[PDB]
Amino acid sequence: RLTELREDIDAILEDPALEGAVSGVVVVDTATGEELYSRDGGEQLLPASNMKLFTAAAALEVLGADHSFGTEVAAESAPGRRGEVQDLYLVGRGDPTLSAEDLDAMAAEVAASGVRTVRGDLYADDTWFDSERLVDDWWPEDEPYAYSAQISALTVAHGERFDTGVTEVSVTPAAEGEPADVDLGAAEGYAELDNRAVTGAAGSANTLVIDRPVGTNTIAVTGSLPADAAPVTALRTVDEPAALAGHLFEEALESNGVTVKGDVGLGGVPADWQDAEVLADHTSAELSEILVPFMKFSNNGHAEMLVKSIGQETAGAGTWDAGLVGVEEALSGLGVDTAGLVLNDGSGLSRGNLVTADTVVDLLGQAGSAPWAQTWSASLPVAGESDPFVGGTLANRMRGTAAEGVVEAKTGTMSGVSALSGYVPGPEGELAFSIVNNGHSGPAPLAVQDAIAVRLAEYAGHQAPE
Ligand SMILES: [Co+2]
Ligand SMILES: [Co+2]
Repeated sequence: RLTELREDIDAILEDPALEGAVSGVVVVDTATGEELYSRDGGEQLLPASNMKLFTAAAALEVLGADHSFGTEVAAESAPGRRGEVQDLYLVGRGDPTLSAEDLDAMAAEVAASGVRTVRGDLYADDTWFDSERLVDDWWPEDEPYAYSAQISALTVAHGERFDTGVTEVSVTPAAEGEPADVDLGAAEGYAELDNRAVTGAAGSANTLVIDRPVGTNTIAVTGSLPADAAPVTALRTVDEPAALAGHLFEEALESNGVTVKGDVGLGGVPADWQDAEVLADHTSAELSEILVPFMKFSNNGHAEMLVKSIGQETAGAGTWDAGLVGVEEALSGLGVDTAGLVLNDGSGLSRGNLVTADTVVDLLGQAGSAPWAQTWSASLPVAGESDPFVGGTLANRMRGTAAEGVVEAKTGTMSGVSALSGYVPGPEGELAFSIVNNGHSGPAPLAVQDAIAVRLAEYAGHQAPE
């Protein structure tokens, strides 16, 4: 059976879509340790979001599956009989899932604790991590997009996917000839609007563009939206996620009948403060639960927040330098051979990252007998599953194949880089595989990857659901 599986993967990898590409492909029976297939297994390749595999494992080792994150509100002393504080501080400690509703509930606590007036200023404190918002070699042109959100200790997560540091922009058509209506979402009165967008004739071509030009906090909307068109909604990032958090907290406070009389900006708790009075707090869910939106949808911001959180835990330093070493050391402590690894970030956005397919599989084996193996496993996309929180980035891949419902695997695509790595359980042993593609010249070789995963599922003794 093994001899023929090698022939089959050989033929699959002979696909025209892999022209000029290097492909690291490694397959291991995780019970025996038997290497079933290996090709360029020790070759160093960009992993794209397969890099999140290393990050997730290290966060579970360093922080633990029980770990949660806090946000709190702090005045120098409690409110008076008059119900007055001076300056107020919103303080974030790396919560990657902090919502607008979470800010409202803390605003309700500030009120219920007897504040009616903030006489001084409101500060957003994100000093728990450094203020290095983006990695060195990330591309400025990617910066308006949610996957390239700025990294902060204090960031507002949008929606049930928990997309951090962004706002939802909605563009609605009006009468033909009238400007389109732009709704900045949460960033209303925070980000600036530059609306050059017109409403086009009914049935005209849609040419609408929503940008944030580099080094500005301005949403620039150009082009035409047809009068008959459906509204356009787009997640766009903001400059200084903490400042937007501070902004939304200001409104949250005011909405809960707390008057803020001064300004909103960045600032850390003075330390001059003998014993700061905590007027509100919030605790995230635990890391094991947070791992699901993180890994299923491949959240870049979560990953980089987890790295800085690892840096804080191992070193007291919310820093890429500190957190990345912490990743490496945790993986080493896990029994992983990190020789072939180059860690430049936690998400895999960086083109400075290198893995090898042998390293990936090594980790997949080591993660399988870790105490946290089940929380880790549950976080991965499941091939062909309809439910977005189950199937994730694999929800519309491998449906009606032997892989559907069985293959748990992490994805990762950029220009010239694609990857699929994970597990294949079955009647004939549980397998770990890594498929890493670099240097191909068109569309990501996703069908080739599906083909391999599918064959392995068949080999593991599975059949397509009908
Ligand atoms: Co506003
Ligand atoms: Co099956």
